[PDB]
Amino acid sequence: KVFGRCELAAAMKRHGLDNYRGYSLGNWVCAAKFESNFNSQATNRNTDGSTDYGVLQINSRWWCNDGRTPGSRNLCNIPCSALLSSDITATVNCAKKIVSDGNGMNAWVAWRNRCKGTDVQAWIRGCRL
Repeated sequence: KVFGRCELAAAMKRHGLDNYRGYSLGNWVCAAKFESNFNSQATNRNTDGSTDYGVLQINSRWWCNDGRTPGSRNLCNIPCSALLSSDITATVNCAKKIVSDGNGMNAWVAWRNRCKGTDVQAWIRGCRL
């Protein structure tokens, strides 16, 4: 599913992500834009052989099981394919865990490089929330 900016904003809000761990909605939406272009079906393999899945590109090395990442941890207890669904629930639940992890949203390299320190509020502007 390729989400609309405001559509995703609203779903993420409904799923309790706004201000989750201090990160306003705009951050979440900004990261999803740059991680996957709002496409829930997005996948990207990495050099270590792991793969990133979904709108927030959660990694198969620690977070989800994909059957082909040796030494995977499956911290979120789910198969990676669950992260590609049009329903953002599994993505949201897993993201909550990751962000609570210690480095916050720095966990997401596009966030750190492209969102952090910017006027992220631009990302939910005009939306009806």
